[PDB]
Amino acid sequence: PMFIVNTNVPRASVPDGFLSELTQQLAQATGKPPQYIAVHVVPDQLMAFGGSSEPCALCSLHSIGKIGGAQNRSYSKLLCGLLAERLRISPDRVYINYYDMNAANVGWNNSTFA
Amino acid sequence: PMFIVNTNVPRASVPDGFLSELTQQLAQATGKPPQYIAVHVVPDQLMAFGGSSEPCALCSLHSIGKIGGAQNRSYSKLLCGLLAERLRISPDRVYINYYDMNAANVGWNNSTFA
Amino acid sequence: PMFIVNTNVPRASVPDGFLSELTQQLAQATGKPPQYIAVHVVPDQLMAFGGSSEPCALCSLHSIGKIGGAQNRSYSKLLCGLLAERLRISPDRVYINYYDMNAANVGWNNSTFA
Repeated sequence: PMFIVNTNVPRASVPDGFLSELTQQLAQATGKPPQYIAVHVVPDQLMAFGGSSEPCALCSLHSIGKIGGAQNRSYSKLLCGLLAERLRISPDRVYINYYDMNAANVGWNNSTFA
Repeated sequence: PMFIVNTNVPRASVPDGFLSELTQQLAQATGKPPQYIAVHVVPDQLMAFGGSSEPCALCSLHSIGKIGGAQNRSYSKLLCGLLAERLRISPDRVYINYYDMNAANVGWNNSTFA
Repeated sequence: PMFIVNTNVPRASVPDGFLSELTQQLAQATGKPPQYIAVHVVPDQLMAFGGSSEPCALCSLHSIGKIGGAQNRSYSKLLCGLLAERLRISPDRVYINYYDMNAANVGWNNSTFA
């Protein structure tokens, strides 16, 4: 699975080890080995939520399987909690797009996961 | 709805109030409450369109519904117009990917829209 | 077709002519004219793959058609080949999400490709 976070929160406001924490937390949440987890944090972004420039975040979680109604509700609770605690972003100013990818549409190591 | 614009146009060329204008126009165009509109602009990017480094833009518009043949054409007319007028980018050097998201695949406020 | 690569490799490590090479190779690979190919490279990113901060890349290839099991495997060999040779990124530290887009869902030149 791969998780990306785009936020207007300053770089200096991103705690050391945040990437490591995301990796471990996602490994547990998805049940996938951490070796397969990819995390990407993009701070200092020019963005707005509801017209406001208050702290916010636009995220995405791509996974081959492990995506569904209940699971996504669970991932959101987890991720919003992490963003609220580590970056001080209000959960109601966070959007997380979930993508259930087909193995044939994910390239890796010169081939695909098909 | 969430709109993202990646462009090689410099930061200084993005006019004040641009994010604000995008939010309103999208609110109007989508028929969605302004408070739920998210906008993200990423200037100074290393990109090419048709092999050329002249001003260009790669964008995305995600929305739960309100995505379709006629609606997308209307959004494109609107958004290319804004990019041409505000960022001086030719409409024929702009790509906009539209995504009709399922409510269950959009996280927000510790849960999802399902 | 549009290709985006996000990587923690530094900007100085991206060789001159990289965007042009991607443009040409993707035109050759997809069979589409180079005039339609868009490429975007984002270096110096804050990311981890498998819990490690060694060179890695998170990419996406969007295309109207020309996406499939065998074609995607071919694109992955080509793109990982380029990332390894030009950016010194190990193929097993690269993810490429492939998206087969409907023409009606791709905006360009004030309208869509429908």
